[PDB]
Amino acid sequence: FLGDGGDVSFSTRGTQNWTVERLLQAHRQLEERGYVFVGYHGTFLEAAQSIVFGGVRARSQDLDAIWRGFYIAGDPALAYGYAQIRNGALLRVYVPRSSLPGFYRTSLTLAAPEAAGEVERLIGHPLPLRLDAITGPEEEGGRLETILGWPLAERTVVIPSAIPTDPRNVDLDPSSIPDKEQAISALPD
Amino acid sequence: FLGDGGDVSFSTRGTQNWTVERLLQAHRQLEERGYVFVGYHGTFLEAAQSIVFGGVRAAIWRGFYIAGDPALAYGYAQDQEPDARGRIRNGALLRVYVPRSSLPGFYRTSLTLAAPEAAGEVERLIGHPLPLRLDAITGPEEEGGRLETILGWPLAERTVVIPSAIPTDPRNVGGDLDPSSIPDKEQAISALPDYASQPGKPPR
Amino acid sequence: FLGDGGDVSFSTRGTQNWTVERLLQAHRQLEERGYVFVGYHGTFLEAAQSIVFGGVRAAIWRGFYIAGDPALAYGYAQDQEPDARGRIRNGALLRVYVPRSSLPGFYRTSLTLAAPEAAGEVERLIGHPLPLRLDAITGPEEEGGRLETILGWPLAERTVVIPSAIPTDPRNVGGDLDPSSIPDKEQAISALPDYASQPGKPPR
Amino acid sequence: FLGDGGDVSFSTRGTQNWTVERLLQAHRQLEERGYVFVGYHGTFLEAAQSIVFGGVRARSQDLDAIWRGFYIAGDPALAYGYAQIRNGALLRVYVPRSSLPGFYRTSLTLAAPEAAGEVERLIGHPLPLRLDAITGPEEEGGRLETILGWPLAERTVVIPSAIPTDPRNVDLDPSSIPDKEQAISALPD
Ligand SMILES: Nc1ncnc2c1ncn2[C@@H]1O[C@H](COP(=O)(O)O)[C@@H](O)[C@H]1O
Ligand SMILES: Nc1ncnc2c1ncn2[C@@H]1O[C@H](COP(=O)(O)O)[C@@H](O)[C@H]1O
Ligand SMILES: NC(=O)c1cccnc1
Ligand SMILES: NC(=O)c1cccnc1
Ligand SMILES: NC(=O)c1cccnc1
Ligand SMILES: NC(=O)c1cccnc1
Repeated sequence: FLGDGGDVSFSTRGTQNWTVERLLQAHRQLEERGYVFVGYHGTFLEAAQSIVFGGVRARSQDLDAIWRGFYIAGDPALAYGYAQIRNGALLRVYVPRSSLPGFYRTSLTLAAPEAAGEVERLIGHPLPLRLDAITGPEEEGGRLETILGWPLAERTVVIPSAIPTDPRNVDLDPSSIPDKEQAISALPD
Repeated sequence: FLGDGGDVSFSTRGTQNWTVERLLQAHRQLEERGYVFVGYHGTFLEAAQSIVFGGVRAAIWRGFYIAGDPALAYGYAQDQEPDARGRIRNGALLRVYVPRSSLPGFYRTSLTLAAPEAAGEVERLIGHPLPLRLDAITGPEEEGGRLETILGWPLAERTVVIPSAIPTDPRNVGGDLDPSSIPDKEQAISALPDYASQPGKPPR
Repeated sequence: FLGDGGDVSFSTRGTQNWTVERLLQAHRQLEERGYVFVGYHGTFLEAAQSIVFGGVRAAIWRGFYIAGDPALAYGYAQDQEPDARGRIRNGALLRVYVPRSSLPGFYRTSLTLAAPEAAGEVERLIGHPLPLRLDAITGPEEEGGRLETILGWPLAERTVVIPSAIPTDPRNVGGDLDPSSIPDKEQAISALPDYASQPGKPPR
Repeated sequence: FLGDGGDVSFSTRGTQNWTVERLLQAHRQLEERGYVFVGYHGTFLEAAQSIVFGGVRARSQDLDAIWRGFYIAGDPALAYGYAQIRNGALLRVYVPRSSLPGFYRTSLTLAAPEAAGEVERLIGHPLPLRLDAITGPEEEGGRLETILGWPLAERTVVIPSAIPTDPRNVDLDPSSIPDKEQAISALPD
């Protein structure tokens, strides 16, 4: 999914060997196989390492936590809110375009007790999310953050973003987001 | 993924807590969410148990093999060697599901994937050098005539596999599949998609 | 052969007086008498009408072609040339039945019947030089990957063919088969027999 | 179905190029394809010609005659009762071994009004016979003659018998029936 070229490597120095060029190619390949970008996921260096080269996996703990899921965000401004004291990495998250019917939206804010009831009505099954995703407001850096049920989360293809992080700003600077990626990043649900 | 109730388990006598009625529910639920069935996969009890509750985790031809015809998958639904305890007992058939959106990367050839020219023919449809990525290729099995499908590992690790309601016979390990032993309701829900035999033309 | 009631007829809009319910009855009746389903056959309205009410009447490869996968037979369920009146309109799919006792003469190869070595390979299973007599051979279609079956004329003229409940689309002549358009109840009754891939060993 | 060798030809002189040898081979082939011998059918020369080289076909007339069928008989003694004034031929009739479940037997004699009701009970549908066959007594040269519904009749494979006919005896002489064929000719139903 990386395309070709060198070895993508996360560093505080910056994601090694990753160009918006590479981005456009690996995005086009995914689009040709039915995948659609649903937002960003900001995390720290070795966690980025794991996800990209190992895949999104759940944690054999807390199996029944009601709001368990993999969080992402439409605007990297919000995603950017996540990274290590010492500098993280931003990733773009893809799902097959077919699962989009299972993405719901609510105005209540997620992971709060009064949203549980409403969210189960949308999802049509008691939580936690299974192959669903739910978006509701409650970001800060912007409203709107999305939770992916882990079964969906683990079947997404994840790749580095071209938006970089700064060891001085640990919010997000507009000027740093490549305009080519600005284009790639429109949203479905 | 597996519906309403009891905890499913793989036994030489049958899959515990699975019934066709439960399969119908599981299937509807997966369809309701964008999944389409593309075949059966046959294995031994242990591989079955973990794939179903651990998922499909992973050479030019490296991939995961499935089969649209349960009869072909049923030939692998057994221990092929005595195991730890010296047994060779039946296995189970699993049903494999992938997103409907992925269907454009499923091709079909009349070459046996062994045929000298298979590779370039497969790369020609796939559109990139081998291994299969989020692709799949269905062709006849050499020496048999039946069609076997190989999913590329990237695609395979992203499937949803649930148990089949078709039982393997323990009083007949190695046996052929009695067609009458397939539940009509399972037969009814197992049509397959039309794979492309010509290369991938770019989406809209 | 075709069940209870009305007189069946082939129309561009559909087969008149055929319903899945009627197909279930016809099928049960044929099964009750030793017939087993081995495939679909697609043609134009006129050939359809007469085969169904006149029977299958008749080179190394001379035979009657059928297909287990309705999608493949559906590609021939149309006029391939304008006809007398300059039309090219849809056709019909028929379901072909043969006696269960004849199944021992049904073989399977991974060679395309076109392949240079197909002939001897086919004669090797069949057990006599070509043409197929009361035999049949199923192999991949060249250029496609799907399996096509050829019954030998002697066998073919002794089949029982009834209408399928799968409609061909008149607003889409040449179209591919929407899988959803197959009645589940027809899908449910269309499993196929296991053909031999090894030569005929003599009966008891 | 003739095997190989020359050209089988019916003649008052006798069936040209047909040996019990040929018979055994063409019988073994049929047996290897699931066919089973159900009796004989005696008819005249050009009718034998038609059936063997053209196939058993019905006649587009009398479509609803209640007792319509193709008659055969277990013993050629009875079948022998049929041939032209001027000399016929005997044929052996084969059906797939799977249709045998649809062969019924009654004690009443067929093609008589009191058998209609009973026969429909056996056959399980109003006459005429469809893919059924019904055997009942009423031969003379022996009892027992069998009627084949035409749909079954037309899907039988028919071949010459080795028992010949005599232009002096137009009954059947025991001595004339080859003992090899005597063996081939056991009966199912
Ligand atoms: N391989 C992984 N798959 C998914 N999330 C992971 C993984 N490795 C690191 N992470 C991070 O772990 C958090 C997810 O774990 P959980 O605490 O169960 O939500 C997020 O911060 C992820 O960025
Ligand atoms: N090709 C034919 N198929 C069946 N029976 C025929 C045929 N040609 C001659 N026959 C004779 O015709 C009688 C059958 O015709 P039907 O009068 O309708 O019973 C029998 O004597 C048959 O021997
Ligand atoms: N960890 C993240 O990137 C994230 C993004 C949005 C909402 N919650 C968490
Ligand atoms: N294990 C299987 O079901 C199988 C099917 C087709 C080819 N190879 C293996
Ligand atoms: N007419 C048909 O259905 C057909 C099927 C397979 C091969 N050739 C023709
Ligand atoms: N025509 C015949 O050979 C025949 C044989 C037995 C009973 N009725 C007719």
